[PDB]
Amino acid sequence: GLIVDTRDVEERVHVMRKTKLAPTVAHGVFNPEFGPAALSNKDPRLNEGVVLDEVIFSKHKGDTKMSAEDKALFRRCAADYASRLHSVLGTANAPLSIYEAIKGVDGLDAMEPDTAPGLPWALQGKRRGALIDFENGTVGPEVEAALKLMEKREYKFACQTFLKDEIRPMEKVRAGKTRIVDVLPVEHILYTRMMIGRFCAQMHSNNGPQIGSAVGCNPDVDWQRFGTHFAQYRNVWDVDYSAFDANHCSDAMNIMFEEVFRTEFGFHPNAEWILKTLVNTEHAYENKRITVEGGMPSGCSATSIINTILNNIYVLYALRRHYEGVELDTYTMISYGDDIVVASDYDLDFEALKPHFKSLGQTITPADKSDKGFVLGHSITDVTFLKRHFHMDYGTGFYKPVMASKTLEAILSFARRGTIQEKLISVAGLAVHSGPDEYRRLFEPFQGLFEIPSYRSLYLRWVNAVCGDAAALE
RNA sequence: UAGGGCCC
RNA sequence: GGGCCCU
Ligand SMILES: [Mg+2]
Ligand SMILES: [Mg+2]
Repeated sequence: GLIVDTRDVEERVHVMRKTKLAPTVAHGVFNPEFGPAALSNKDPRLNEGVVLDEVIFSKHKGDTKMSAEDKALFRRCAADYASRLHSVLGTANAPLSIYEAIKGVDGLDAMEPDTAPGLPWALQGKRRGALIDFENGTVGPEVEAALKLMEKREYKFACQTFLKDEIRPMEKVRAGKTRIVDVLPVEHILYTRMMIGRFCAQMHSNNGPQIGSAVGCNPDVDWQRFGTHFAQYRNVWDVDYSAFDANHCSDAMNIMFEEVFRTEFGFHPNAEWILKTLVNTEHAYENKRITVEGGMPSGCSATSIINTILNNIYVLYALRRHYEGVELDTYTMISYGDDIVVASDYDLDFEALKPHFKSLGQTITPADKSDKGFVLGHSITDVTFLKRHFHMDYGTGFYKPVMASKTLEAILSFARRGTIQEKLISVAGLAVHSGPDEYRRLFEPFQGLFEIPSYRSLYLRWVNAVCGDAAALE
């Protein structure tokens, strides 16, 4: 986005800590080019002359403005995709009750009872459950009143900046490229869910290339679906954006919201409005108050869905900006926020597309930094999506989500106190797909100290999940 | 942490 | 209710 204002007000928003990630036994063994992100402005691992408070915000390099001509075309693209999207999902997009928004519905998990409540509740030591009853699905009086200012379109808010405590490439750690989470007030999340949760539920249940969205998918079983679909195209592209979330422009965002969440689609008129409040935002970080224009806040409700929608619209726009007679079926794609696979039988030229994406403030590069620029003839077994490759299972014939061994090693090398056992079992479900030897190796440093699920048991679990029938009558 | 999915 | 992984 564009930082239009940075100012000091006395009331310190308290965030920075030490990391909670301690190394495991495997760190000594794997020695990964990874480590926890810097959370302190004087972290010794930081390069000489780096300011964390700086780099943290260096993603806001502006809010690209679009011409009337470009705006109109983007609007047609957003209108065209909305049209495909709602034809598939239906138009059952009515608001959710307070209850529904809280407890979830068929396809949408419950709100999280004990995560960050946002501002100003954080500055009063109140916790989310002080404000909302998650057993019963009702709101306390401080939220009810806020709702009321939202039904009235007068509600105002600030985003709370948290540093993300997570593992990173060493290069990026040493650079101060710690990511930030933009925590919104829990009433804003609740109301957005009231406004677009039913839609979101429908998105999750219909995930797939037809709607170009993978939000709600489960890689273990969905890899077979996705694999077979993309297998049948002459060309497949793995496309990388740079700072996708932050570089959404005001115009793109506003127009998308106007085209996709129309009342004629069954949405409450305040769906558009609640969404639009994400365009111009105040961010609280320590003593600082950063006024930003443009960008998606990470960690507002529906953040991944909105990103997925924009991602679909950008591909359509970029191609139409270049070629003629380009329709929704000239290509196919699936997206999860910024992450995307695109495919087409047409010999599209993504190299030529750079400047068209550029018009929305977006910079596309090919996933393989290698040999410079987009090429033709790649297949699905060449690309990555959600940090997984599409490999063929030797024994069922189905595609399986395979994570790179360095990634797995990085992941196994660190954990939070008292969680190794749990984490091990989880990551095991991730590792099974790498095959029995590689599974044995990754887990070797844990032999004797923790319980390691057998390869066989996790393989059999996976088979039953991906096709109950190939368990049964094999 | 918005969320998705999984593990217990 | 706790945890993990991905976006
Ligand atoms: Mg990168
Ligand atoms: Mg990718």
